[PDB]
Amino acid sequence: MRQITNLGRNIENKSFSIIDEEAGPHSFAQEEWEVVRRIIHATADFDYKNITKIHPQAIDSGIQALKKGCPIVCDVQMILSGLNPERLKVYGCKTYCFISDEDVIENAKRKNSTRAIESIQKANSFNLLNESIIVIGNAPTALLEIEKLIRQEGIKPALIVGVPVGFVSAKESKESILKLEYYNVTSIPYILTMGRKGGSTIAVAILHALLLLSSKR
Amino acid sequence: MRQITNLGRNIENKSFSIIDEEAGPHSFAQEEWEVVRRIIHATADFDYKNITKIHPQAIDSGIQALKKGCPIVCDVQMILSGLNPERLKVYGCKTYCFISDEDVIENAKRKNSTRAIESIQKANSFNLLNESIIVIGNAPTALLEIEKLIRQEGIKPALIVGVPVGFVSAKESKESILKLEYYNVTSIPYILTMGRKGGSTIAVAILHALLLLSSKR
Ligand SMILES: [Cl-]
Ligand SMILES: [Cl-]
Ligand SMILES: [Cl-]
Ligand SMILES: [Cl-]
Ligand SMILES: [Cl-]
Ligand SMILES: [Cl-]
Ligand SMILES: [Cl-]
Ligand SMILES: [Cl-]
Repeated sequence: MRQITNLGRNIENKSFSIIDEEAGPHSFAQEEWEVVRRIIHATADFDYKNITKIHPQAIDSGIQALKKGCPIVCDVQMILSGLNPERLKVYGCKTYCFISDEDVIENAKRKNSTRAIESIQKANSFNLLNESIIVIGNAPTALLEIEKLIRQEGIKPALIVGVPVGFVSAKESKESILKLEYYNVTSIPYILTMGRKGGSTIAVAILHALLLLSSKR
Repeated sequence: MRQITNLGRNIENKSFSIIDEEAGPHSFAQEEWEVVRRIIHATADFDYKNITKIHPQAIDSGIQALKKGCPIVCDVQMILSGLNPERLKVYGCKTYCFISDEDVIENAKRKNSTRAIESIQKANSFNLLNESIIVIGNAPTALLEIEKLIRQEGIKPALIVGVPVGFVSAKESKESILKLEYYNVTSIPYILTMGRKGGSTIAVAILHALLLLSSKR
C-alpha cells in the first residue's frame, strides 16, 4: 500500500488543501484534478496547472491497464525507483528500463542515436509497448520514437505519460503526440505537460496519483 | 564515468547554451553558475536562478569532501538511484539512505514523527553526519532535524544540500539554516533553494554538477 507516518499523511493532506485553495478555479474533472494537483505537490510549481493535458480516456484506459497487471516501461531509472513495489504487486505489473542495458548502449553509439531511443526500440522488439503504460519523463527522443512507432508500426500502448524535460526537442516531442490525436479518430490516451517542463518526479507524481485513483475502486 | 551517447551530449550543450542566453546576467561565480544552471536544466525552470543560494564554502568544501570519499546521506532513495556509482567509486564515497529501514520505520511510528527524521537520527548514531555531504531533497523535517543537531549537538557536515520541496515546512526548514549561518561566525556550508520549491531531481543535479566540478581539478 504505502509506508508513511500519520504525521506525514497529515502534512500531505495539509499540502493538498493549500494547493487546492491557492490554484483557484480550474477546468479539470475530480479524477483528473487529483493528478494535476499531485504534480503541483511534487514540484511546488503551479505552472503544471496550465501545461498539463489529459486525454479524455487517459484515466480509465490507464487504471484499467494497471489492474490487468500491465507492464510499465520507463526511460530513466529514477522513475522506477519511485514506485512502491508493494503497491504494484497487487496488480502484478512488470517494470522496465533498458536505458543502461549493455546492448542498448552498444546500438546507440553505433547508430549515433541516443540510449533512450534505443531502449524504446528494445521494449518494442519484445512487444512491451503493447497495451502498457509508457512513462517518458526525461528523454524527448524517447517520446518521439513512440510518436514514430505509432505511425510506422501500429504500437498501441494503454497510456503514454509524456512529461520529458528539455530545451531542444522536449516541446516538440509532446506537440507531436497531439498531432497524432488530430489525425486519428481513436488515438492513444495520454497525460503530458506541454513545453519544456517535466521530469522523473513529475512522472512518478502522475503514476502515484493514477494508482491511488485505481486503489479507490 | 558518464554513459551518454555522443548525440545526447550535443543535446545537453545546446541546452546549456540556451539556458545561458535566456537566463541573462546573473550574480553567480563561474563555478557556482554551473550548479545553478544544472538545476534550471533538470527542471526547465528559471526561478532557481533566484531562489538558489550557495554558501561561500559550499563548492570548495563539498568537492573536498567528495575527494576524500566522504559519506553521502540522502533523505530519499530517489536520489541515490540517480547518481552514477561508477563516478563515486573513484573517490570511494559510500551512499546512505535509511528512510526505508525497519527500525527507522518503527521508531517513527512510535515517536509520532516521520520516517525522515528518524533516518536522520539513525544516520547520526553512526557518525555519518560529520564531514559528510547531507543531501535532503523531499522531507523538510529531515533538514529541520539536521538544523536541530547543529544546535543541540555539534554535528558538522561538510556540505548541506537542502532542497526539500514542500508546502508546510519547506520554506522554514531552509530558512533555519540561514539563521544558523547568521548566529554562527563559522557555519556549515550549504546549497539550498529558498522558498518551497525543490526535489530530489534538483538534489541530483546539484550533486552531479559538484562531481563534475571535482573532475576538473
Ligand atoms: Cl484549468
Ligand atoms: Cl532526448
Ligand atoms: Cl531536449
Ligand atoms: Cl529527469
Ligand atoms: Cl542572479
Ligand atoms: Cl517532512
Ligand atoms: Cl512541508
Ligand atoms: Cl522529490
